Amino acid sequence: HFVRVNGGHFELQGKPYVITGVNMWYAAYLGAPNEVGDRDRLAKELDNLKAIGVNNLRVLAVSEKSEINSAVKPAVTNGFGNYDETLLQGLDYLLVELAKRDMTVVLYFNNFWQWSGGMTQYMAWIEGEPVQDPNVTNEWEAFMAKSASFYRSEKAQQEYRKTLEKIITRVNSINGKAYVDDATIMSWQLANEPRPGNSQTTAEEKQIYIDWVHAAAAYIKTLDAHHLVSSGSEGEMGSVNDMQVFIDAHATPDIDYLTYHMWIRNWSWFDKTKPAETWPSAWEKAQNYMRAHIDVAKQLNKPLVLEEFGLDRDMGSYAMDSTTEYRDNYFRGVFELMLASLEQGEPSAGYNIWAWNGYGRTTRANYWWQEGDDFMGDPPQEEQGMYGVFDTDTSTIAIMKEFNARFQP
Repeated sequence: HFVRVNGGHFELQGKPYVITGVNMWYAAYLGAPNEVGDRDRLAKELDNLKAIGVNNLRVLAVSEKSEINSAVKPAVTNGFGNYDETLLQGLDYLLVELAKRDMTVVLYFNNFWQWSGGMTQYMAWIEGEPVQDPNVTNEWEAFMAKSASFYRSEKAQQEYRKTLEKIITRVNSINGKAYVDDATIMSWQLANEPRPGNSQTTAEEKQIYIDWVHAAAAYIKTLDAHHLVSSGSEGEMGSVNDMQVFIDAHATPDIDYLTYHMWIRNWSWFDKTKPAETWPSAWEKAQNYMRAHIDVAKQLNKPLVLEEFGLDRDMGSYAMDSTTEYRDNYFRGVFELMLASLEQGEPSAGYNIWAWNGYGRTTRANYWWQEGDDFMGDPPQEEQGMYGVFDTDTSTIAIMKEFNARFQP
């Protein structure tokens, strides 16, 4: 019983399936059997998530070893081809745990950004030069150009396909299931937020990006003809603000469904220090972004998942006891509009909040993750508490539970 696509919606055993999800990048890490893992916590997190109506996690499948202090440590890939089999047993365990609970997972295999190593880490290994952490340089245009250089590197593509092959052809070491046979996996996903480059991307670079999405999705389908494939794109914003790049990249049959993300604070629509003043304008831009991507989903006749979206705590606090009124009202507005869209038969096929902190805790004064600290939905490139929902965020969890039930057929 795999998750399938039929037009603008997902089906499971021929019944509509709607994604009522969270991002939990570290869920497979939690499954590791060694000191990196926390299997007791993983079971408790999944129990709590299931109790609040979550059916789907979006999870990082692979990381690349990094020496920067904005990235997960340890890594799955300790230089090209040097995979940590003990950490892969954590993915095996996560898949067993999700199956017990009738939850699914979307697994992404790379990262535009630095927090799992990702595309810039590929390039650093190839060139024998260290990664420039954009949290240190504040040189984001240069970072995005460097990350997109990955698509043009034949060596990087060979290693990336090596990595896709290593996971897709895996046998679950616990239950013996081939990954290609495991219905717990909803989708393979090319990367987290792949973009074509920076704001100065050329027409040739846009075409390289489009061709990369097509060829990578085709390659996965050679290994696995039946799991869904998605890109992990943010949408228009992840397409150098060119909706035609989004359309062209995702028009291939091998992309089964569409993704979009929304980052109203990172995109400068919302100012976390002036929330009352900036929310009205930010909400106008968000509702327009949602309609623009629902309209593209109708044109391509594919489901659309808002698989990553979040908002700061009130006044940008990282503290657990800070209020989340702006986040909660944003989530309400998104869920109201998306539920209306689903009622009207449009390809709105659900969501994954960014992100789930659950029982994870920091005791770092500066909220900055260090190796050995609890993993949170906020990865190591962001303060622990920036975007994640803690178990104690009662107001937010009530909204999630309410709408998770309303979105279920």
